[PDB]
Amino acid sequence: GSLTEDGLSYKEKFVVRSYEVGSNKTATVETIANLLQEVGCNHAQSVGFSTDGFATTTTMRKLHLIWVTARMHIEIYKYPAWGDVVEIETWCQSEGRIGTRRDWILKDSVTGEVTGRATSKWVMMNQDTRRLQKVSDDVRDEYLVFCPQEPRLAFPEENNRSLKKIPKLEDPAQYSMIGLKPRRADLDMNQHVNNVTYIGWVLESIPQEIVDTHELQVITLDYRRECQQDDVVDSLTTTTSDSQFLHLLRLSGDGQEINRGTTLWRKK
Amino acid sequence: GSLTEDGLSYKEKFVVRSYEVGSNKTATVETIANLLQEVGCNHAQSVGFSTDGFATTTTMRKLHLIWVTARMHIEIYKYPAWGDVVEIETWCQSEGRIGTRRDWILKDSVTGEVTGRATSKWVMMNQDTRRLQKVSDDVRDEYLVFCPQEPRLAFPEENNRSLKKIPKLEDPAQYSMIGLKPRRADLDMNQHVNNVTYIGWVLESIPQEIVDTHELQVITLDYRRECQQDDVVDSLTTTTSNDSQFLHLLRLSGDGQEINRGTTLWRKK
Ligand SMILES: Nc1ccc2oc(=O)ccc2c1
Ligand SMILES: Nc1ccc2oc(=O)ccc2c1
Repeated sequence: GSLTEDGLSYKEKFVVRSYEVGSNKTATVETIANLLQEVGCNHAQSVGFSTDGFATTTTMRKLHLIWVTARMHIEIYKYPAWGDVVEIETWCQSEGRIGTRRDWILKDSVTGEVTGRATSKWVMMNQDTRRLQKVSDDVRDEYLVFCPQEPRLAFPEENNRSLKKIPKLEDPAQYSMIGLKPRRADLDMNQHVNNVTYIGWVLESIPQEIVDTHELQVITLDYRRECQQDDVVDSLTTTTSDSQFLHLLRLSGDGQEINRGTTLWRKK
Repeated sequence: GSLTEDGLSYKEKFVVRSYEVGSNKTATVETIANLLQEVGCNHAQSVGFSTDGFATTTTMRKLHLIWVTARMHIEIYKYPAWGDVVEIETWCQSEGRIGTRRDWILKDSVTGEVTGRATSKWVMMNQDTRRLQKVSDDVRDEYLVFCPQEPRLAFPEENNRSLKKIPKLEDPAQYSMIGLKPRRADLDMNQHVNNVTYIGWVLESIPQEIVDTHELQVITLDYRRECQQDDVVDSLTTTTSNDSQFLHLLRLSGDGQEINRGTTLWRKK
């Protein structure tokens, strides 16, 4: 991979692996989400930020501040097959005092056609107290020279799906998968649950018949609180409709919300 | 990746990814085991066998026969760090009528040093009845031209760890992790649990204090029966031992049917 000519975005190619594909012989959405994290990490490394997934500055490090994902939105038009080469381009852009955004564009390396798009919203948090805070002018000014100055959005369209508010699923859920728990493979280098694991957990409560007859086109996931290494999660889903679903992940005991989301599926 | 000059082995390089590393900033043993499967699959593709992980011939496909893993043995001297390039070489060799063997050697691409090695034993099974059978002379003769004709072993030493018999853990286990179940990410393209998931499940019952103070050097795992997509597994471990050694058992949560047994060897950091 490498920074592009202008130094304001990063590109990397990946060859889809045998164990990365699902029943359609194409990459799963969790494989795509892991590749988006990998290219984001390589971009932060190339310009001197931390490589732990938080992309912090030296000033954020003294204040014990990190960036944490608030929302992930992914739209896939075509999943790459085993052995195919996919090129992913990524960039960031600050969003005032609210937080920051990392966007991605996925292309088929042979045709050059856009096969998918993603956008993520991040907020600043103290790593110890877990308290959110608005971004200071000093921190935002430090990142400006690593981002495009004019707006550059993976989802430019008006009233597009990526910014829609997600409601809270009401009990009883139509479908559920209970007692989900992370294993060591679900943890990152800092022993926290990888953000992609929550996408897997949301998808566990979609009935197998939908997975067998449809393809996932869009997923929007809000992150509210972490699942700790010793927590247990219930995944709930209700049809709201293409087939569309509303999702909720909550801690198995007390029912504390950890994530909410929506998915849109196209019949094969 | 590519077949080597003589066409009897396959090599492929991999750059270690951010999400593939553990608490030491080096690749986990499950990441290494997934790379071993990937290079095995690319080798089978390059010479015309199936690419579903079973590496079958046309004759095997007619008889509804597949190769299934009976044992996996991995020894790691150094785990590659994030961003490092590791080169893996793999080859197969038939083992008479018993089954076949796939071996691997892992090297650091910059130094050329051997950083690990692995060997796996496979048996032939009818896909539908799940009945094992000996390998016919016709099938073994079909694979001979794709293997070295003189012995080539990743573990040549006498009485080496890779061929040792593993005993059955007796209750009560010293440690356990109960109620493990696969999710869709644990399944392969044919909706079966990926062999690497069982390595993860064995390791779940090792106490966190061992993982925090030791490095896994050797793992030997026997595969007896599959975990189905709707099954639930219990992982049991007992210390048998500077090095720490453990005996492992995976069994179905309800009736206690054995699915795997294994041993691990760990060295203090
Ligand atoms: N606001 C902001 C935050 C994190 C960033 O990390 C990068 O790797 C490049 C740009 C960037 C911008
Ligand atoms: N006996 C045996 C079985 C499977 C094999 O698959 C390969 O990809 C190359 C050689 C080989 C040999």
